Amino acid sequence: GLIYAVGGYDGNTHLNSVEAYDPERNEWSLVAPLSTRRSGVGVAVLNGLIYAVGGYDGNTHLNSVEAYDPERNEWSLVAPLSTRRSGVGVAVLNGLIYAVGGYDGNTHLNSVEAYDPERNEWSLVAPLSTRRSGVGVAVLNGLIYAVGGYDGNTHLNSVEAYDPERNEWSLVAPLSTRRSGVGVAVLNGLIYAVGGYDGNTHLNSVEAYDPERNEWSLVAPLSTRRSGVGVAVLNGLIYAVGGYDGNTHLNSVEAYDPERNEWSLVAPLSTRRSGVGVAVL
Repeated sequence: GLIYAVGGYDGNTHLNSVEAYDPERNEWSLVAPLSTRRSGVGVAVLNGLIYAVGGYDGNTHLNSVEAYDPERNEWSLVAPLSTRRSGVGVAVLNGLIYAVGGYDGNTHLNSVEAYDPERNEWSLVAPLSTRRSGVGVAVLNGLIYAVGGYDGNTHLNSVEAYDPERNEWSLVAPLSTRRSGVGVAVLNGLIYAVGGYDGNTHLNSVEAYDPERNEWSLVAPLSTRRSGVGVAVLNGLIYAVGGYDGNTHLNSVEAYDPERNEWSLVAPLSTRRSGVGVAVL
């Protein structure tokens, strides 16, 4: 019942701090810091732990992974990725965490690795058809979707879906707008692609994917343009946390109510954060 904002970049420093949002109090509070500063970090939740995967510490692209236990309020290192990855998308499906794409400092990645907590190890799985850093990843009805990103030359509107039973990625409907640094979350059978950057403009637009129709449709726009935004879903609302509007790194947070199809501002973060990972536990 808390949203965690993990790491990021405030415009001057890559962050190891972590803040947690309680919707009942509408406030953010600091919790235990990461061992390593991480922007462009992927974050996901599995079996009561939050995993902070990869990122960039200001000097090095990271292969390390840390796990947060809320009962102990501490982060511990777990198995490292095979490949350093910042701008990596992370999602959880059927007891595995998937690290999708990213950038290793030299190359934009099409590779994908899966973490099994029982074995505490990462294994490579099927690669994406297109290299993607700054990719948004979400899970819906047994498929993992890799949304947008940047392949080193082009900001992407394409979207691919992974079926673990087939261990393969297949293209699905493209976004209306190219988006890297896009936040993605799932609510009530739709995938939302929030903000991002199209190569020329930081975006306030938001699009929603219906798998039954295999199409994206525009929904209400954010009040503030946000790339490098973290997105998570809690109790029927989607939260867009931080990001960068082209001029300023943001501490603001907005919440989307699908019944009203509108975004409203909620409590701000204590620290401006773009390239922030967000998860709910």
